[PDB]
Amino acid sequence: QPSVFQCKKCFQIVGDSNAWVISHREYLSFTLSDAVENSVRVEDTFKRSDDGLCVYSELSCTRCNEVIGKVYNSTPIYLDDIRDMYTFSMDKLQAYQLGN
Amino acid sequence: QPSVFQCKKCFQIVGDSNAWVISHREYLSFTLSDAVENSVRVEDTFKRSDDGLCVYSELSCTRCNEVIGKVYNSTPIYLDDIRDMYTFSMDKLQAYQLGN
Ligand SMILES: [Zn+2]
Ligand SMILES: [Zn+2]
Repeated sequence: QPSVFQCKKCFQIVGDSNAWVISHREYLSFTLSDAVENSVRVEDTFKRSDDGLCVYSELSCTRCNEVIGKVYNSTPIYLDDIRDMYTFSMDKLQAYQLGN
Repeated sequence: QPSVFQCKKCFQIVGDSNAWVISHREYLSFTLSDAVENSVRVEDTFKRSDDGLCVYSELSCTRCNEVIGKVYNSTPIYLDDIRDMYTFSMDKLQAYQLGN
């Protein structure tokens, strides 16, 4: 049964499992191939990762302007699958699993 | 593909399809056999239907106190399928269909 993902603050649906790619328990994050277009804004600034191998732009929630994850623009070879995809911080989102 | 239903005001998920019973095109409403536990509050007043064949109590969104529908407590025999069941007003809700 699929889950839907929401901003924790305002409760805007950012996207669902189904468009899921991969999770990183190390990073405390998960990555979707797709997101709700109006719910999410990728910011117009490139920031250094902490490591700092990667380059990303923040994605903010459209409703409450929380920084809820990252779009990774440049990556090493091993982090290619999260590149140009929607990476959400677990800390910032909640999941609703459907019934039945 | 399933949908998920939220209050229009606060974005609280009140329930998903799958727990759906029936829809009425005439009155802008639909009916679910289930709702999210603390999502919804059924009020302490018995009100007459518009006809008024039925008796209902209002259901309110827990977070924002919007009247988003009705729990029909008493019905004629043909409207038994919606009795003791969660009837949401379409006007007060919004749907999110899952992708893929
Ligand atoms: Zn938000
Ligand atoms: Zn609400």
